[PDB]
Amino acid sequence: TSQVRQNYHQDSEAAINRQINLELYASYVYLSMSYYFDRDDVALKNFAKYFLHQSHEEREHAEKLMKLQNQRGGRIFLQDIKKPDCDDWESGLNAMECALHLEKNVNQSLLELHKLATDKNDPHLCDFIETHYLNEQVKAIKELGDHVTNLRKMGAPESGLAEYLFDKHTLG
Amino acid sequence: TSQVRQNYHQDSEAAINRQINLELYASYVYLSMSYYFDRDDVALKNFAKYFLHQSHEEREHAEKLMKLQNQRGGRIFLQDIKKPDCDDWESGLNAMECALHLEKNVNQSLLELHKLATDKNDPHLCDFIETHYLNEQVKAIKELGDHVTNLRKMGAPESGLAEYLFDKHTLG
Amino acid sequence: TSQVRQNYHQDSEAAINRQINLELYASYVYLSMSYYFDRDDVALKNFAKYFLHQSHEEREHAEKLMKLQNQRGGRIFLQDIKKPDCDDWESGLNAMECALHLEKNVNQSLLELHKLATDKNDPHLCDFIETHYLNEQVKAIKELGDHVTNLRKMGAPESGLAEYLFDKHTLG
Amino acid sequence: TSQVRQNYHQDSEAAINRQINLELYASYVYLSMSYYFDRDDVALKNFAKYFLHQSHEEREHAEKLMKLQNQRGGRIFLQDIKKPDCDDWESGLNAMECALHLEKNVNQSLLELHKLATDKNDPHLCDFIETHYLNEQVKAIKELGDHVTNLRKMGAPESGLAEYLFDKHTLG
Amino acid sequence: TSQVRQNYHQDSEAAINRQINLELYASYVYLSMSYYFDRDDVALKNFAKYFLHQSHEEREHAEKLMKLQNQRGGRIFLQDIKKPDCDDWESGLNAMECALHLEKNVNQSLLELHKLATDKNDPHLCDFIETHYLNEQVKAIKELGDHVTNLRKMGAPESGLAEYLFDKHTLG
Amino acid sequence: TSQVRQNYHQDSEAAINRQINLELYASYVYLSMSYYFDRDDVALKNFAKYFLHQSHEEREHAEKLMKLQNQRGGRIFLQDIKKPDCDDWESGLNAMECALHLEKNVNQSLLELHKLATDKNDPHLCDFIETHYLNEQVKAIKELGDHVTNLRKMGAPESGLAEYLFDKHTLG
Repeated sequence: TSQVRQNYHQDSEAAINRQINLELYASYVYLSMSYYFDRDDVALKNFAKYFLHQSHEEREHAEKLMKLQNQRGGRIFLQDIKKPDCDDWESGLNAMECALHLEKNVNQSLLELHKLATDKNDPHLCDFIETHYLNEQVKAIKELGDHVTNLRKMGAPESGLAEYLFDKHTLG
Repeated sequence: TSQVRQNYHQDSEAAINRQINLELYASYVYLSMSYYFDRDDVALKNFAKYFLHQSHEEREHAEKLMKLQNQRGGRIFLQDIKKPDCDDWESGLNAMECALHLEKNVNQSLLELHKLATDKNDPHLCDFIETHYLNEQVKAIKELGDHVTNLRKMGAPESGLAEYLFDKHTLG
Repeated sequence: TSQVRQNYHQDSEAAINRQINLELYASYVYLSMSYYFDRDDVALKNFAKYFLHQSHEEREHAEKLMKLQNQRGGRIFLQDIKKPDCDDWESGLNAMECALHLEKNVNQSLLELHKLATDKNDPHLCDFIETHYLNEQVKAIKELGDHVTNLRKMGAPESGLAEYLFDKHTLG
Repeated sequence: TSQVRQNYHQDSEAAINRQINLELYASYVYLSMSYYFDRDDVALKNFAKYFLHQSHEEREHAEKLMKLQNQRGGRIFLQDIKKPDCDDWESGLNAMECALHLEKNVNQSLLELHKLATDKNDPHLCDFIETHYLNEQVKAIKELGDHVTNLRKMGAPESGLAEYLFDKHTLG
Repeated sequence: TSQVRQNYHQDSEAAINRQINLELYASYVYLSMSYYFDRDDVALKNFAKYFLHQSHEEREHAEKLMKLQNQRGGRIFLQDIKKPDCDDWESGLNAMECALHLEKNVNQSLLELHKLATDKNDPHLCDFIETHYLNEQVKAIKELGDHVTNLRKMGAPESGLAEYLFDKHTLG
Repeated sequence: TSQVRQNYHQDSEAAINRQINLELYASYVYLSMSYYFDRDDVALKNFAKYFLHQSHEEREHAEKLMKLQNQRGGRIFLQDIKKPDCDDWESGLNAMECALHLEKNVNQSLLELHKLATDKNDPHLCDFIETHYLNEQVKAIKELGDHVTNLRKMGAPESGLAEYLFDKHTLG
């Protein structure tokens, strides 16, 4: 019934609201990770800075989908942001692996959303997803895979020197 | 028979020529609207400035399509630019509503053009439409819907104060 | 019935509307010419730039007459902009000759308009036509005649080298 | 068992975690409000900007309490962020009144937290709450009360002109 | 088996490796052309500069596809770069025509690659091809067609003055 | 039969063409190495940057010999650029050792070329090889030997920390 709505299916609107909830959840997971590494018994400041920056980026992604929802005449329906799976992320390597798993989950959701927008013949939504989300997801997954590989090769879970030097040289 | 033509169907060429005429028509409609608000008995200078700017933008859109037609080896066939439906646009609110209706007409034509380019397997034409036209149309429709909503809430057709203050504060 | 209208005859108003239509037609003809020289099988970029600049100038001329029509309390009545006579302008020399013919048509219409404004004793309209249109028309006709002479002396229709070097040295 | 923990009671730690959840909830409520006013049928851009700025401020407040929790050797335990009470905030005045109610809820929670820290003889926590939260809350409550008063005096729920001019002059 | 691979079919990976080989081949063809025009018995310095610039561009295109292959978790498999078809390119016009034929070959390969990525439902690969390759190919084909048209109209193969002046004025 | 050719034997011309092919091959080997270290399961960015820089340098060396071939009136005859020996370079140390072996191969070819130019009494070709290639080769071999020594002393193939810190401190 919106005066600006055109070629915007209800299923696309619902999937955009689900993706908003997902992006907000990812922001909250990265916030949890960031303040894990700020703990006195962990104390990796550049890990904390990295994951805080990621949480702010995911908040920006969610706000951009909300802006899209209003642009197409859809209506934003927000849900509870579930707490993350862990309070103790146990190491820098484990947190990078969980971040990698999370970003691949987000990517898969975006590919489902693009498939839906293609099936409903919504070229503006397809192009929005392609230009603003898919390449950013691919780049994030590649960066996290690079970090996981470098931590593993340096012997990260056993050797705290590996996590320390990675914090200094890569994330610093 | 053009030496540069590749993967460019005749139906796509004809639809691009129709879209060129459509964009030129929209430019002429906005020119009419702009000099309606320049009338002494109407006298809304920022409405006039807004619609003149829109007229020039639509001319740029048409020239971009013509450029595309030459880039793909198609041949531009121009038609008469029909005169707009009204000479008297009757109010700022009415003109914004007519502009909204016009932009949704333009958007529907572009979505038909994208569906045609998808059916003819022309990825360059699809990406051209997505990157240069679709988002711009969505943004224009959202802006015009915002203006119509603000004018209606201010009591625009009865109260000339509403049109005056909208001219000053939003369009100024 | 306009509160601003003074010494402005109805025949002058109708002739101004006809001149607006004619300036818009000239702008559309120059747009056609400009994208003719942008074609891959023609490819004279500075001819295209020259005629695009002329189309924008003619649009400015039309908008200035519309501004005059509102200044004097007349009412703008727009008509269809007819398509130009040709889609294929066949050469740079032929397009310059057609442009020359067009500008002399525009000039003759303006001289008819000045004769009408003189007969109706409208000194403001006479001075408007003299200051903004007549000297610009004679300068345009002189420039186009210069271009036609230079192309003909260079052997333009047979020798493509003439059109090429004119594109580079005069229009570039 | 933290090596940094000194004079930091478990009840204070639990109340800090509750306050973190409450600040995150407030950020999510303001995000909801901000994109309500971004809707095409509402379209108050400066209301949207104001509430988005408030959401970012509440996120900063939550991150500062998380930083405090790590500074004192407490452990952050995050909970679900509940969805806000409304999706449709119905007007600028209603949203300001709900924001006022929310900020007074946040202030009451902070006063309970200060009473707890006073009863547990934790001067650092008391001073943290006083310097970073209490003045900011009373300034926020005073500003929102000012906005509510100005909207009501302008006749906000009936007259959309009041909301429009408040959006322009106070929030703009 | 790559930790970053998601929605990336093996056939897409193989087609990306074929496209890498083809871009490297095109770079080598343009290198051959560039040093043809550097010969003492040909001596067209701006033709040489133009084709050397094209060879460096094609090298950049190949490196960007290799980057893409690593980003998606595919594995680069390089092949022999075949020698170009000619050592003697015989004229500036013939070299421009061969360059045009080459770019249309590259464009057809990219359209096959986009059709494959569309059939395998890989939106990131489709968007990568659209944003980085298709419009660049269309622009290159249009530019080369323009050059071929201008050389032919100037009488290029018989008249060396045509090639000389084109070298100076268009490519210089 | 070239008007420029003087004191330039056919055997020297053939050996210059062989050296061009060898420099292009070396550029392609370094390109392969560079995008090996860009892989997600390798992820040594400064190794990738180093070998990409080397590939561009070898391309410059090849273009300089092509320029020499045209300067002396010889004629460039290009051959296929063979694919490198490996797709998987297995470690930073192994890639540095292969690069060292490659540069010593290139150096031996250049010494054969200088011996040929000395035997044919071509002082310009001898001086060209001495000034532009021989000192650059011995500097490259010395640098690669330094890198291999430093990697071996740090325990490179077993310890990934060695490769990581070398990537950061020496190549970064």
